[PDB]
Amino acid sequence: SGPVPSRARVYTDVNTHRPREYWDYESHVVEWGNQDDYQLVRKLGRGKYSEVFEAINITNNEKVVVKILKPVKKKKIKREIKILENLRGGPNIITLADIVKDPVSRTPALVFEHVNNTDFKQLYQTLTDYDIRFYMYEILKALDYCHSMGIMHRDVKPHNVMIDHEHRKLRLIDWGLAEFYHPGQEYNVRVASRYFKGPELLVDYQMYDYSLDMWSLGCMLASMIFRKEPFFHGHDNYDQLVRIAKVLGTEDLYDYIDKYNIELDPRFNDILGRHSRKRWERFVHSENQHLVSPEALDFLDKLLRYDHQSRLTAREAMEHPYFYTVVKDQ
Ligand SMILES: Cc1cnc(Cl)c2c1[nH]c1c3ccc(O)cc3ccc12
Repeated sequence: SGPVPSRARVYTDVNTHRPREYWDYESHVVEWGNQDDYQLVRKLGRGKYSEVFEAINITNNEKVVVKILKPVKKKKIKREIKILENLRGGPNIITLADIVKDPVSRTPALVFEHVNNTDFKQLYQTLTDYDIRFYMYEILKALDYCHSMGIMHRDVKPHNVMIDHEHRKLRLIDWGLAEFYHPGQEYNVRVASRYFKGPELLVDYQMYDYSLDMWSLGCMLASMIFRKEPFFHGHDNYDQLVRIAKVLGTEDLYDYIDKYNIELDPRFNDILGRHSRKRWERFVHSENQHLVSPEALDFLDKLLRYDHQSRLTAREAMEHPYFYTVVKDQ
């Protein structure tokens, strides 16, 4: 008598038709390379799950990136590895170049191709209207590819899109939260970063799919065209849904949760309020108007839907008039 089930409207059964080995990552046997090939140069960052270093492959003198892991849910290791191997060579997907055992941590270190990135806080202040469209199309190539392979990223955000602006090149990175989509499976709602979490996550609906990534992409688009970082600025996961409802309105939120027979956390009773849907022109002003067009707003509107089933798919998104002005290569 609980929630109504949901299925992806595209690529629904891709994994069910595959051999066990494609998606059964627990059974994957890791192929190890030689750690002596790599010399660490510069620490680039630390997450809760890993440390990331710039390095050099001493054999070819080529720059490289080393991610040294250590989870508590150790099955994440084989999941990330199998996903990266499955997706290797896809459009705009970061390439896993090697897997080595780190002598100090005694855990797997993932070795990736290098990308000469510019800081998004810096880059998202320079992007022209043309450049926003161009780079959005490139991200879509990556998302359609992984969705078609039966994989959802689940952590789409500006930090995970590495851009070499000089060569106009883009890579979707950090597949540590990525998962195989199986119809009917319930998933953990504690994925994605706060500002990019889809309404399905925020209302604790577990039977979600590829469409989660399209919400996240919509948040990125809104932040770029409106020059507002982040677009939905929640203090916590609960306030995050309130911020969304202040733009999309509460009546469509209740319509969404009623469709799937979901009950909001009663915590919302005294914080959600009653809000109308805003027209997107509300967010336009003299400083962002050169980035806004009727095409931009229409495309945005079709990504940022409460109902995960109603959002544009990656392939449909690439069909949108927003991308008509973009020169396609080649
Ligand atoms: C924080 C973090 C987590 N996971 C990955 Cl795969 C990466 C990451 N930073 C990077 C990178 C940073 C710079 C780069 O040129 C390439 C990268 C390639 C992959 C990852």
